[PDB]
Amino acid sequence: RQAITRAMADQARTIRIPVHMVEVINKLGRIQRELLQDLGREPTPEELAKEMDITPEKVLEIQQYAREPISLDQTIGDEGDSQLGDFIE
DNA sequence: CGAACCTGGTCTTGACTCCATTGCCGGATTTGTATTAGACTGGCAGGGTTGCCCCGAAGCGGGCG
Repeated sequence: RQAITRAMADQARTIRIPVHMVEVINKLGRIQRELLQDLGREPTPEELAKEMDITPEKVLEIQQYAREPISLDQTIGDEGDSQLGDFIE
């Protein structure tokens, strides 16, 4: 389980993210899931920073780092002839 | 016509001074590797549609008897 989790931390993302940032991102996701099931709504980021013993700007930095990239090979418009990369100035 | 002066770039020197360039050192943070001893031991997209090409039974006609 150690080697499988380490390989999932290494190779499962497009841009590479180190192990401790992956750990705190998964911690943030688990705590947000628990607070969503408990409170019933989406938690405030200051409440998340209160829960995770860190600062809300660090919470915002982690939420910025967690954003996976989107692909350029889908169809934006109704017709499939228009790919996504043909509307980027 | 001769002397004194004003002001033109022209150029040196002495002093100031100011800010980049390393450089060291101490600490903070950031990333990478090793380690956790009860037992645990073979999964899941997925099919459906359309069209065309390649091999097998089968008449079957010609060689065979």
